Amino acid sequence: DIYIPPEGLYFRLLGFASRQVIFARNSPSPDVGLSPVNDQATDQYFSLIYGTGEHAGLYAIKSKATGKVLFSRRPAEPYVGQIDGDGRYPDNWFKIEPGKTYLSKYFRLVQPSTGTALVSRTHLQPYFWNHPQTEVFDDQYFTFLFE
Ligand SMILES: OC[C@H]1O[C@@H](O[C@H]2[C@H](O)[C@@H](O)[C@@H](O)O[C@@H]2CO)[C@H](O)[C@@H](O)[C@H]1O
Ligand SMILES: OC[C@H]1O[C@@H](O[C@H]2[C@H](O)[C@@H](O)[C@@H](O)O[C@@H]2CO)[C@H](O)[C@@H](O)[C@H]1O
Repeated sequence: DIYIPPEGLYFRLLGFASRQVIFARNSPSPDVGLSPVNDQATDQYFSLIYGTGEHAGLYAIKSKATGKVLFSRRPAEPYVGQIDGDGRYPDNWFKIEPGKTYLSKYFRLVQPSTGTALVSRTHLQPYFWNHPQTEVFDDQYFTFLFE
């Protein structure tokens, strides 16, 4: 019962471990990362693109500020970022994987073909990153924050 929004409805992605939201911006560098929940800046907002055909069941994550979609990959560095193209690459496509107990209202964002999960944390850099999906930590959990 994690609500997943339709296309066109905007949200921010809050991390359980970091209490911050993902940003995707034009400038300054870096162009992706984490920023303060309280700011509610446009570059914290995203909407989903629903995958079809080979990406049926997966979602791309499109920035309101830049129009680009998030990627999560290995082994090419850097491991996370944004790019043009509305999900033209396999690493733009995420599975939403709900947690349990205290994470029942959160989920991982797993990019299945590279086998990575997004990370949002405060204890180690990079603060916004990814991790092999097979090894689970609390800081891979996110929740949609809507207006
Ligand atoms: O979904 C991301 C795609 O990235 C492409 O690599 C980009 C790269 O991130 C950027 O820094 C710059 O160097 O241009 C590259 C070419 O667009 C990959 O080629 C593609 O496979 C995806 O990882
Ligand atoms: O879920 C993320 C986990 O990352 C682990 O740290 C990684 C780090 O992100 C990577 O860059 C490299 O240095 O290897 C580390 C070990 O796998 C943290 O140790 C773990 O606490 C999580 O944050």
